[PDB]
Amino acid sequence: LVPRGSHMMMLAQQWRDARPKVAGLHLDSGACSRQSFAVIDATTAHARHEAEVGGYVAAEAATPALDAGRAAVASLIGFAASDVVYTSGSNHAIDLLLSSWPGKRTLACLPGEYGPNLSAMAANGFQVRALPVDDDGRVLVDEASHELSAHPVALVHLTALASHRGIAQPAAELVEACHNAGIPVVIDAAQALGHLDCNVGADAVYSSSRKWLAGPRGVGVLAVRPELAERLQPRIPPSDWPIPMSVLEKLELGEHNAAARVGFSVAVGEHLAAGPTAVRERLAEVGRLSRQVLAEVDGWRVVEPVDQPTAITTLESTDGADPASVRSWLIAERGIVTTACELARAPFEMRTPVLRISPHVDVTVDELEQFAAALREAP
Amino acid sequence: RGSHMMMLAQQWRDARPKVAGLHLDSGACSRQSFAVIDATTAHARHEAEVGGYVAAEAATPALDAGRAAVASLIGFAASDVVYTSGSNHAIDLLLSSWPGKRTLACLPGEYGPNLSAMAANGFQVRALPVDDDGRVLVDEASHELSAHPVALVHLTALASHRGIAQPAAELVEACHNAGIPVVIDAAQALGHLDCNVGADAVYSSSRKWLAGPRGVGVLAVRPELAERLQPRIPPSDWPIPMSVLEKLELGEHNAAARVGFSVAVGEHLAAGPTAVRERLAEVGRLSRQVLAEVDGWRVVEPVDQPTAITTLESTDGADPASVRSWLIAERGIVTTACELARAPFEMRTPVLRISPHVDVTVDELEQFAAALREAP
Ligand SMILES: *Cc1c(COP(=O)(O)O)cnc(C)c1O
Ligand SMILES: *Cc1c(COP(=O)(O)O)cnc(C)c1O
Repeated sequence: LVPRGSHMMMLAQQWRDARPKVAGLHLDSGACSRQSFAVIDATTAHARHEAEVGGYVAAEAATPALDAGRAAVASLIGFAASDVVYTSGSNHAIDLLLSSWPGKRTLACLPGEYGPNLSAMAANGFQVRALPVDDDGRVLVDEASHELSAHPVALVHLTALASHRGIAQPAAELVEACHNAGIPVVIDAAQALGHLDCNVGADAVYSSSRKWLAGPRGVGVLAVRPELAERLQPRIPPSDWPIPMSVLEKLELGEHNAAARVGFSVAVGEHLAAGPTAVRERLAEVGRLSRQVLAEVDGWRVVEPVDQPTAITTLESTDGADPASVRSWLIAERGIVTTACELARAPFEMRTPVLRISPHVDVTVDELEQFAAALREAP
Repeated sequence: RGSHMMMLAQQWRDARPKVAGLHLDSGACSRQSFAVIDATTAHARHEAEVGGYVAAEAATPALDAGRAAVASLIGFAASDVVYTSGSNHAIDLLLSSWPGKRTLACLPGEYGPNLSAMAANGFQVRALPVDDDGRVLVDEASHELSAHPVALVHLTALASHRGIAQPAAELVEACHNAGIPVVIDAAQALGHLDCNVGADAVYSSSRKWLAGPRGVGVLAVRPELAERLQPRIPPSDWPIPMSVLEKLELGEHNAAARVGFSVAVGEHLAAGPTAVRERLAEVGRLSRQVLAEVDGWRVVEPVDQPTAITTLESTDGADPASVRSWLIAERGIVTTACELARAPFEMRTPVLRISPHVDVTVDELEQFAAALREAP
């Protein structure tokens, strides 16, 4: 632990200048990032085009953008474009899948599982088991492998990057371990897509638009491999469906903001254009730099090991400060945007709430130091 | 008569982008005004300036104003109103939440996907008595409901497939007498019929007569009913302290599109709801008149229906879907082809639907008439 300086990458700056100017300081891209000028205009145009030719004729004519969106998502998760369906977001995604799941509804997940995920699982009548993990919450693959062969489950659900902690989970090696026990794997990549290599052999993946891909709100994607999609049994319409259509078509049924979906196609486009590997290398670096700067703040400890290939850093208060009030103070008084993660976010891992830092590629050591600074004079 | 000069229609046309050709499809997706589009773009910009959720917090006055405009149109309270992805999301939220015996009466012309959601939620469905136009007979229904009660009545006050205006008010007071609550599907009716009729729950879609952004709906539930409801998610035996209506409104959504919608309802109250309805009723009359005389097509709706939905049944076996494509590709005229799946227990034969807003002229209706006769 001899501190290392920031790599200079023109990517940081290109990204800052393709997006509206921040009013204060935004360290919250793990909750809602920032839409590029291009993503904002593309959304606005679809809405204008709806007024000039009609909503549904506009939507039919947007099919090339929407399909490019599915193909971009597909290229990142190593699926096909036609395995990929649109969604309101990741919780819409997990519900559509678990609500559709045929036969014995039993699953194993991390104890650090997202609280609204556990909520969906139980609401769809799943039995949920914890997988073995280390002191950080990172799955033990050897043991998880032994556990799954002896005591199988109908599906393992893996959140490859938790909303509440910047540990990158060994997604790929867990997936072969599960396939080695004949068990499918669903990945919650709400935080992982556009941040971690999500090309790991998974049977289903879902993510949200508004996070690291910097898409509009109200959009997610759900990808299912065709072996698994055909076995699925959607809730709407009912199985006796006079209307005939595939599973993915049923799962994609419903009114949605189509402008936001073309918005989202542009934003995935921008991530491919920037280079997925370069953007991931830089986010790993943002995490490191973030943990270097915050290593010595009195009243706060850094939770993540320093070199986790992630941009998510979490601070547990060492004198029982309430992250929520520190967050409200940092906004009202310093224009700095963070997230306070309550216990409810991962009720089977978190003993104490945490303040979360999730900057995108455009953050500077200067700005991290300014956050460090503001965090010290908090009342 | 019909040469009414109405300034509302002209302001409404000029408040909005220029339609390429002719748009007679406001029952499927209307046209957002420059203000609604601007308000949506501005919320997305603000998210980028101050962060998504701090922007959503700042937007509360506009969001609540939206709930409160909706409340004034249906005679509910703002705090009874909850946002939704649209109307099918609404009905699913309400029926999946329904406690005790799941039994229900509705019209034989019920929305296909409404019946889909009813069946998916383990409801038994009985048909309500109706005349030849599929219009509920309220007295019959009263007797019917006394003799065989039902947990709730689901009235679609205006159908997607036909411009009949259902006697919502009188039906509500009859169901209420039999002690049975009434849910109204008002996706077509909100901004169109008077929807202040004492219903127990009402829902609607942003993109139709209110000309709001797509991806938004409203679901209003009276407090007496709301607190008896048992949402699917989170499960009823969980320890997060939220009200039922907070549970039904949980979830990733396009917040920009909701402030857009609040501007759209705003523009409807500003224009004067009564004046906008009297004018939609007029547009229906002119439509059914100008189209009374068209080889290959009979007008389905009595001329006097207070509605801008007129539907056309082909007399010589044309497929409305192809006529709609032809009309778009070859005349730039937008319409909707209603298939049987839209009302599977009322429709024997599919129909072509026009749903023009307040801004259509006798001229444009004659052009549509003309284009319809030279249709290969
Ligand atoms: C944000 C998030 C979700 C939920 O995404 P929505 O789009 O809000 O439904 C699920 N899992 C993780 C890890 C998240 O960060
Ligand atoms: C369009 C429509 C619906 C469903 O609206 P969505 O917003 O697409 O869910 C329901 N009822 C009627 C009468 C409709 O016209």
